[PDB]
Amino acid sequence: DVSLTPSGIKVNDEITLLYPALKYAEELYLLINQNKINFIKSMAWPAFVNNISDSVSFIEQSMIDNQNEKALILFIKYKTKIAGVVSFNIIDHANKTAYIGYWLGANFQGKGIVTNAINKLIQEYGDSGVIKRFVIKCIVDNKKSNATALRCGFTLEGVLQKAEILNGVSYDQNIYSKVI
Ligand SMILES: CC(=O)SCCNC(=O)CCNC(=O)[C@H](O)C(C)(C)COP(=O)(O)OP(=O)(O)OC[C@H]1O[C@@H](n2cnc3c(N)ncnc32)[C@H](O)[C@@H]1OP(=O)(O)O
Repeated sequence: DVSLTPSGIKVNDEITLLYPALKYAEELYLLINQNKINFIKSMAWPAFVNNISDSVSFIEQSMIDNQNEKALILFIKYKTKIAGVVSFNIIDHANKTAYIGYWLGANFQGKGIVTNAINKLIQEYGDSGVIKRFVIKCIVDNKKSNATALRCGFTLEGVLQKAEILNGVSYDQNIYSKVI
């Protein structure tokens, strides 16, 4: 499979999913900083990114988790730029289940980048038999995240009551799955 390269997974001509490396720390930090105000509306971590060392710490932990298959953290490269992150935030090996996460900088939204990334990951991990069940959990009111889940052919399984906390407030989640 020529799309599986040493630097990452080649989705298409424009998109590569990069394996984390410390060299990406600065660009990733600047991307987060540029998107901090908008990101806080949907995710819990951005309020806690204040300096480049927070980016370094994230990369260090991601590399540890990738090494030990606790997670699969990938940096989305669109053309020449890091666009965001797509991940298996949790890999449950015993149950062959992966829980998916994603985010994109504002300047990279509306381009099908995450949908293309997710389709590629499900091909590579699903059709190979490594993962049988893929899961997306997202807050009910998150319009774009719900749209992405459906765009990727996931099926709504239920509503998880008060399951995700942002700023001390618990919100309901939709849980979606794609089963191989
Ligand atoms: C599971 C979780 O992680 S929940 C948390 C999700 N993250 C966040 O909420 C963080 C803040 N938000 C974001 O980062 C983004 O809004 C995301 C990642 C949720 C969605 O970004 P999108 O760019 O909409 O992702 P996606 O890859 O599905 O692209 C679809 C959009 O691109 C357009 N598009 C353009 N080209 C294509 C293409 N080739 N293929 C598919 N769609 C395309 C679609 O029309 C659609 O645009 P629309 O929203 O105007 O209808």
